[PDB]
Amino acid sequence: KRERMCMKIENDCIFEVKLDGKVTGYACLVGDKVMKPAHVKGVIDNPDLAKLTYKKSSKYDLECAQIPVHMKSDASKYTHEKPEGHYNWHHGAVQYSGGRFTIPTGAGKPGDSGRPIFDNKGRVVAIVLGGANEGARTALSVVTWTKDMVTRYTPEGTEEW
Amino acid sequence: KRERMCMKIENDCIFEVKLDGKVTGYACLVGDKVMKPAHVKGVIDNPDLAKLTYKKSSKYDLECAQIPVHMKSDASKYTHEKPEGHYNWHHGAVQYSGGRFTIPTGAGKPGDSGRPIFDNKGRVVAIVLGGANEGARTALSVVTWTKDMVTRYTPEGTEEW
Repeated sequence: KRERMCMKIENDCIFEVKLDGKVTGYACLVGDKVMKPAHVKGVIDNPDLAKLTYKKSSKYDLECAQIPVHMKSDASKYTHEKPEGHYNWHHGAVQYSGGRFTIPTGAGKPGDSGRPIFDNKGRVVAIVLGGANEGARTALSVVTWTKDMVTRYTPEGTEEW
Repeated sequence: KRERMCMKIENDCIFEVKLDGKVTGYACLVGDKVMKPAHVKGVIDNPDLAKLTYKKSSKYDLECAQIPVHMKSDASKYTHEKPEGHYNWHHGAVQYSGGRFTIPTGAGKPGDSGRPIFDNKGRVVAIVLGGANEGARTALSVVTWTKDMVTRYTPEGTEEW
């Protein structure tokens, strides 16, 4: 269940985007709210949440919604405490050292931005914004908080997916 | 399996300095930057790395340069930790106690400065600059940091190699 339980719990959470022959936006409902990278535009699949308005922050490019109760149980427990250990996601494990993320080059691809990541215990940690082809291990660009204050952590030269 | 994995670790990291029949300075890819003993003249072996400009220090006699965006795949973890024990270097183990890097007599020679002294666990600790023999032992002179504020230590009679 190191990743099978992850596959089961990630189901029904990530919502796809299909507007004109392209699938880019991946939105995850977590902590009574939801977010998506606003620098890339997407369309909400289900009409129930689509008609509801969303927040828009220019310098954080994330949205928000007031999700009702009939899908209230479609989120994680969102802990906030980060040792230096493997975390794993949909494509390969996660390497965390020196307060930073690194995934070897070619494991992912542009357009995969929006996939949330979460620990071995099943607790959500961050959502990837993009990365740049650095050597043999592409860095990441995610959001991390200490009980509050979501922050952007983008190394030098990162390129958005 | 005591030092071979380390020997693999610092492969492709140390560069060369040689202009006409002399090989002294050894640049180490530590902390997303390069440096070499300022007490000797340093000509960069790889033309790619020599395009950037470097900084100069008076007593710390070390340089710096923001690394390009495709050589972080060969970076150590360089975590600050100073216990007493054996850490090993390019030629044999190293004995450290009482804030003094010390080597058995005879294990040094001129033109070997710039060797990254690294811990037994695989993290680089410091860079070799110079030293001299004192009785049955030879002292060293390196740069260490307590998570910040790199410092310097120098015994009397020291000779830079």
